Amino acid sequence: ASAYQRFEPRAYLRNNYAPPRGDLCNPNGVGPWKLRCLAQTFATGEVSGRTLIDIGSGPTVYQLLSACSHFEDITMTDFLEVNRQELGRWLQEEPGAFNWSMYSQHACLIEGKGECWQDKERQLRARVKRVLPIDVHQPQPLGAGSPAPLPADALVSAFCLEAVSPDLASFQRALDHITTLLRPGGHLLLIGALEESWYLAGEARLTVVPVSEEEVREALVRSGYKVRDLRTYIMPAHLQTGVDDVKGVFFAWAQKV
Amino acid sequence: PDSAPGQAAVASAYQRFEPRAYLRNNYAPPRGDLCNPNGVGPWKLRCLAQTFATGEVSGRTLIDIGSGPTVYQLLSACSHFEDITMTDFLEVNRQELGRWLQEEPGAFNWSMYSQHACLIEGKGECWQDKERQLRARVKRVLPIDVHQPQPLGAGSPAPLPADALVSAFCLEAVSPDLASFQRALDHITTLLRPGGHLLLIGALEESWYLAGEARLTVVPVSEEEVREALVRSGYKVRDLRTYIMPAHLQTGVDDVKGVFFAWAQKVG
Ligand SMILES: Nc1ncnc2c1ncn2[C@@H]1O[C@H](CSCC[C@H](N)C(=O)O)[C@@H](O)[C@H]1O
Ligand SMILES: Nc1ncnc2c1ncn2[C@@H]1O[C@H](CSCC[C@H](N)C(=O)O)[C@@H](O)[C@H]1O
Ligand SMILES: Nc1ccc2ncccc2c1
Ligand SMILES: Nc1ccc2ncccc2c1
Repeated sequence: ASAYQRFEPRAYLRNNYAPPRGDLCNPNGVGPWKLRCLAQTFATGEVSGRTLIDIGSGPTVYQLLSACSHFEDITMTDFLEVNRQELGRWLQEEPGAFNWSMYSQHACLIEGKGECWQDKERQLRARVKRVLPIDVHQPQPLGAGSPAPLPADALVSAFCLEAVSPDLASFQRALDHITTLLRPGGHLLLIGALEESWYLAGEARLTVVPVSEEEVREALVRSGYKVRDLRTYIMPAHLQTGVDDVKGVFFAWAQKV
Repeated sequence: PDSAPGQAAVASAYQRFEPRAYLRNNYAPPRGDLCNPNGVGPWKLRCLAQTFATGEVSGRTLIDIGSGPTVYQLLSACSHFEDITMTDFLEVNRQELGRWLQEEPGAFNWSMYSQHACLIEGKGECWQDKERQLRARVKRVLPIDVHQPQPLGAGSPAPLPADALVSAFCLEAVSPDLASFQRALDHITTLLRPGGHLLLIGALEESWYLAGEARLTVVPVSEEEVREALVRSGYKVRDLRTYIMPAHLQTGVDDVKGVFFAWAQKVG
């Protein structure tokens, strides 16, 4: 765990969200795939409500671009202060903010509603009410008197759980922990690395539990979800860059029962 | 009577035309605000996009008539033509384009327009790809004078005759009056092959617009005057639509009351 105290936000953003993995121009890349999964799911009109919490946001906002038009109250979270500050810099249009515009643009493209990317960002910035500390290893990840409206109508979490868990069972428990934040009948969108064991964030080398699609499925079932959808993206050779050993990416749409 | 005097006045007036001020006036916000779907920028792009989306306007060669310092008018066109000719009377506009072609930072930024075009064409094309393709398909930037019987001159570089023409806010902006406008339409029609297409966009009932120090005189035209001229020139009008300029978009940079878009096909 303590490895996360060397985690450099800018290095992680560079490693994953700048070219080559950050090139959205190629439709077969991982960036467009992730956005596509997010957009298609909300376009169904079945993931809706008032409040949403993003679990382990890190310094990234892309995972909420499509979500933001279905939820008026959004809570972003991370274990690290540096990440929350990086988020704050973008949410407040402060200096040095990461440029997410290509992603906003592509979400607008994919969604096909004719929306300009600036409106999309305006709405996202406006519906994120708070950026809060969080530790999924804790039975109450948000703590006791959290400002976050609970229970949430929906959850999003991308590349958090497996990346904070030494093994399957720890992964399963963290899942159990965040699931308590979710209202019954609510929805979870879970995104994560498949069969990954490490990734780099500057000086930080993080351990990851290698999970499979079937393991992810079973974990959700054991937690009280019906899996509405689970798709896999296989990482092409050209996006295997030395920043990690991720083999593929899973997308899960789960509904708490 | 005789065309020299007015054409002389026009040529004289454009010696003061400032591309940057014009770019700022029409293509930066508020008129350059692509977020409001009711705005004129989105309408113009939408007219182009929808027309090319029919699949009915295709071929090898396209000529843009009176390009000025702008490229937006070719964003949807560029996927349908291998060879694109851009053109203008003023060297300064041609250099402006040269600055965009070379992908210089000093160039005017059209990326909002590229993105919006990508957005409305609905193929999930990224804007850098659209731009890269426009830059590849523009084979030449030429001097042009629409008042000349041979607008491009004698033995021009352009592959003649073209399969399609585009022209935005040129003819009316350089014609002291209607007969001048008609003659200009007639002159550019000689560049188009029979059965070919002209996409014509322009200001309605405009008598002046500003380009820095230069204050240019425009012949005020109606939709019906536009239609008749096209018929008069040997076209069938396939589409003619009108945008009424919203009050909030009348900014003192001109007295334009509306914009027209004509899709016309040359009889032959
Ligand atoms: N014990 C813990 N509980 C909850 N989140 C944690 C955690 N330890 C580390 N994290 C956060 O988990 C994130 C993994 S990477 C950020 C993923 C981001 N959501 C995106 O989609 O790319 C990091 O931000 C990290 O700081
Ligand atoms: N005699 C002439 N023949 C052809 N084009 C001319 C001309 N005199 C001026 N022009 C060009 O007509 C343009 C009018 S402004 C329109 C520019 C651009 N097509 C747009 O859509 O914004 C200017 O670029 C001007 O220099
Ligand atoms: N460790 C990570 C985090 C995010 C990713 N997104 C796409 C592909 C691989 C990824 C690895
Ligand atoms: N003189 C001009 C040139 C371009 C325009 N585009 C939209 C509206 C008015 C316009 C006037």
